[PDB]
Amino acid sequence: GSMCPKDWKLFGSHCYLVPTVFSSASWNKSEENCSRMGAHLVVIHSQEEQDFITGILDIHAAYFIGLWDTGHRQWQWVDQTPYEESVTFWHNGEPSSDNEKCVTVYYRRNIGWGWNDISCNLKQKSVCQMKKI
Amino acid sequence: SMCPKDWKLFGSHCYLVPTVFSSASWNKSEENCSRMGAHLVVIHSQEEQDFITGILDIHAAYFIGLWDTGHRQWQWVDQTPYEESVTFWHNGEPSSDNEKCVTVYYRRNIGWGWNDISCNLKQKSVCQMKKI
Ligand SMILES: O=P([O-])([O-])O[C@@H]1[C@H](O[C@H]2O[C@H](CO)[C@@H](O)[C@H](O)[C@@H]2O)[C@H](O)[C@@H](O)[C@H](O)[C@H]1O[C@H]1O[C@H](CO)[C@@H](O)[C@H](O)[C@@H]1O
Ligand SMILES: O=P([O-])([O-])O[C@H]1[C@H](O)[C@@H](O)[C@H](O)[C@@H](O)[C@H]1O[C@H]1O[C@H](CO)[C@@H](O)[C@H](O)[C@@H]1O
Ligand SMILES: [Ca+2]
Ligand SMILES: [Ca+2]
Repeated sequence: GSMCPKDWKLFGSHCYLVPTVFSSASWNKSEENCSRMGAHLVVIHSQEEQDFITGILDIHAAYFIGLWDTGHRQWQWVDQTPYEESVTFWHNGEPSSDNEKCVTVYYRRNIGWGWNDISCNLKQKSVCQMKKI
Repeated sequence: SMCPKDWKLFGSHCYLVPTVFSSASWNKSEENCSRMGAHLVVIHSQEEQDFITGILDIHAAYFIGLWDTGHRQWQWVDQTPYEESVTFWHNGEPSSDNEKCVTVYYRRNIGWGWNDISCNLKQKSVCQMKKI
């Protein structure tokens, strides 16, 4: 049958969903909602994944991704796969603050999509991924 | 056939050195295997180590499905248990806390063994899947 659950979007080996009804939540609560679906906050390893994920988002909203600071700019993916500084999509001037331990993706007008470090406790939208069948 | 076209049978698994896909990072290599319904090789025996290395070029290094999730906390990409007593590290390996991804390569007059290297370095790779 289908490689993805109903209403999930296929790209590469993964299935993606923006949980629309789940209202804005903290990074921990967003990861927990992904987890309830057998998924994780998105783990963005490539330009192709950054482009696909941002293609299914609303340019007017900011979305938590599965990247967090375990120390002092020691970025870790929620699935613990390697973080590669050379393949990142930080907005200009980001990351900005050792007090901002979670990461969102949002659209800057006349620039495009990029990552921003933010307070883990701020409520944001999110995007989930899982392996396909 | 137990295995897809161009894949090689050993035990309950099919193995492939990807060709259309040139040298790549550990993450890109793992995604390339996953797109084929496969994963980077997970090595649970001497026989698997020998079969996998048997189908490689002694002049190249190949990513395997082993990486450090923290501080010498080695994990297989299929979540099967890491057993330090059934490993094939080269002498002096794993060498460095900043080398988080594992390659298998040939040392002249020694043979094949594992080396921790930087995850960002481009290497060849080997994929594994269950047979049909
Ligand atoms: O504009 P707000 O109030 O949302 O946030 C303030 C600005 O930072 C934001 O924008 C920059 C990009 O210009 C990002 O790097 C940053 O992550 C924020 O999204 C100001 O530029 C910044 O100097 C200021 O500190 C920041 O305040 C917010 O963040 C603080 C730390 O999380 C909170 O204590 C504060 O209440 C507020 O939420
Ligand atoms: O430039 P290289 O020789 O290919 O790699 C070196 C590496 O950058 C440096 O940090 C090491 O001190 C040096 O020995 C080289 O390391 C390679 O070889 C050792 C084994 O001899 C491996 O353990 C390393 O993972 C590198 O492959
Ligand atoms: Ca910031
Ligand atoms: Ca090494």
